[PDB]
Amino acid sequence: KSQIPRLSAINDLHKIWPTVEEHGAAIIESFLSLDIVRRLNEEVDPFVKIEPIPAAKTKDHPNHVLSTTTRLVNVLAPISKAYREDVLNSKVLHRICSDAFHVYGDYWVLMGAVMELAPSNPAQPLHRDMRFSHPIVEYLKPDAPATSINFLVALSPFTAENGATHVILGSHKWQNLSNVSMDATVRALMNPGDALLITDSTIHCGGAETTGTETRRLLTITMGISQLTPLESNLAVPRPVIESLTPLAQRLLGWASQRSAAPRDIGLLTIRGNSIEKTMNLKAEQPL
Amino acid sequence: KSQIPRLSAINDLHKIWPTVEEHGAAIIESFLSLDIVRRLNEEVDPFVKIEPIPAAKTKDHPNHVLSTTTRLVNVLAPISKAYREDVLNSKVLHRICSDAFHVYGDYWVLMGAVMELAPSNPAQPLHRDMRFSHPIVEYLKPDAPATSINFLVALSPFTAENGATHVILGSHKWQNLSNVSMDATVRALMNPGDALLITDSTIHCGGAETTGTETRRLLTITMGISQLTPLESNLAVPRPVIESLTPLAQRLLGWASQRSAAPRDIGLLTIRGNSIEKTMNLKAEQPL
Ligand SMILES: CN1C(=O)c2ccccc2NC(=O)[C@@H]1Cc1ccccc1
Ligand SMILES: CN1C(=O)c2ccccc2NC(=O)[C@@H]1Cc1ccccc1
Ligand SMILES: O=C(O)CCC(=O)C(=O)O
Ligand SMILES: O=C(O)CCC(=O)C(=O)O
Ligand code: NI
Ligand code: NI
Repeated sequence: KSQIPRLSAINDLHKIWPTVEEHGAAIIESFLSLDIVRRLNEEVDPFVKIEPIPAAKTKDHPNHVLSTTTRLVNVLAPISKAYREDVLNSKVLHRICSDAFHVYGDYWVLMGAVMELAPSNPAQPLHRDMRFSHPIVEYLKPDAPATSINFLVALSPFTAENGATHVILGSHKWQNLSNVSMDATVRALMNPGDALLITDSTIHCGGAETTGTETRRLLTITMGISQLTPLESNLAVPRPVIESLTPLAQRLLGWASQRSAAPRDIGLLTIRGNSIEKTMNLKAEQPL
Repeated sequence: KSQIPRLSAINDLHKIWPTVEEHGAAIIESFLSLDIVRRLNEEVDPFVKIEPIPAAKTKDHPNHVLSTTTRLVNVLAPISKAYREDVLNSKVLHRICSDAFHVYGDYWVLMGAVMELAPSNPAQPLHRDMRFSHPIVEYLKPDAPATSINFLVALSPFTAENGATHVILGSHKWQNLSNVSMDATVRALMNPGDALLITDSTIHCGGAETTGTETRRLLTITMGISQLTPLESNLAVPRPVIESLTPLAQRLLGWASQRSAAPRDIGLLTIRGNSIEKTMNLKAEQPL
């Protein structure tokens, strides 16, 4: 059966979104450089090691869906310099997102998370994202343009044996989900820095870790229209960190007003006709 | 033709949402007491007088849709004690909203605004709300439960001659909008404190001010599911003001995490499995 289309981030930039819209998935080879992956991993390392189980009883908002052998750490801007600078300002990410969301308007990060799966982590059930946070998305018309997309960036090797992601190609256009079976999937085999890009309608799942030794890690970046509420908050991020970012990165983290694509757009998160950034006199690119 | 159903806030509380869902509109008599209206008006008075035209060239996010004889002031929590305490904690408002949005989950304020229309303000064109800020809503299925509702609270008398709101009853279920005509409307005649409640699909418009002397004022409260981004931001509201509010009011203004109605909800605006309010140790009901 047909494999997931593979595209260069360097040469095939304009082909990436059209490919995903047609097939429901694409692999962006070298989405992040090996340098950025190294720094990213180094910076988040301790935070994933201290992370408790998804549904730990200490948590206000426990995640009862993810397996107990999953560690997910979000709100990465205060943790990681590589994330807040390099990936939040990724030229490739921003071309794809503007390609994807131009019908709606501004987009932002719904969640940037590092996921690490312990050895022998079981396969996830096949699913579409967004159904445990945004019930609204299920009420969208079948042909409505995708309101969110997910970059699953490999931070270690994705192999068949260590639980590389499964996708069902074309499943983003499925209405009837009775064809849903692991029999219909193909794998996202990836080197560190490659990204699997899917939509909120692409049926997919984490793979079974079968070696019993390897630890698979990924950076999942759910980008979505600014009209939908993020899964994570950057409200508690220190102001010196926010003010070190570019204006674009600030907007992505909810530290700016937003705009819809409506011809006479009246805006989102505004303050009596003025933006957040003006009202709070928020500075940008102030180094730490 | 059939007039807008009128309901008591005291006796008919459970009938209000069912009435709106059937007819697209209802008048809630004495939604706010005359005392609350007085305090509200007194507190916002100067802020509406200093408010420039909707599309003033000083503005970052000008509103090019509203007439030049309209003054709209939003982000009312820092301006008005009556708003932040009395209306944000309105028992009637919260019963109606939980009735309306239970399929989706938590709801919050998309915009709380005082609108004041100058004498001889023209009638607005018939419209549905949300189309200049949330293009996503037009892509919802026809029978999807309303994702936002609008309380248009009279802060002065609404009469036929001074531009009382027009609605088309049943128009919230319309797909074909060729029957749209001022011929099909009825008026929301209201005393101060009464509220016209409509959905995001109800076709309506501000009326023509024909006396040339009267100034009509209203408080419009767009309540919507927490999965949709507010039109206004409370990010710049002083922390002592936020900490004076109830936990419920804090959530309504985006100063708390939110929950969807999904059985294993994973939450909105969370921080590594914990809420905003915990992470920032946000206090509540600390008087000023
Ligand atoms: C539940 N869930 C997450 O927690 C998650 C994690 C990372 C990025 C996106 C994301 N969004 C989701 O909707 C998923 C869906 C899911 C996960 C496992 C098993 C079944 C369904
Ligand atoms: C544009 N517009 C607002 O500005 C507005 C004002 C108050 C509360 C809600 C609200 N939302 C809206 O979508 C309206 C829609 C509109 C207004 C006038 C003429 C045509 C359409
Ligand atoms: O583990 C993976 O590769 C996919 C994870 C995923 O799809 C999810 O958690 O939503
Ligand atoms: O003026 C009114 O009564 C209605 C105003 C309105 O519908 C709007 O501005 O969206
Ligand atoms: Ni997933
Ligand atoms: Ni309106």
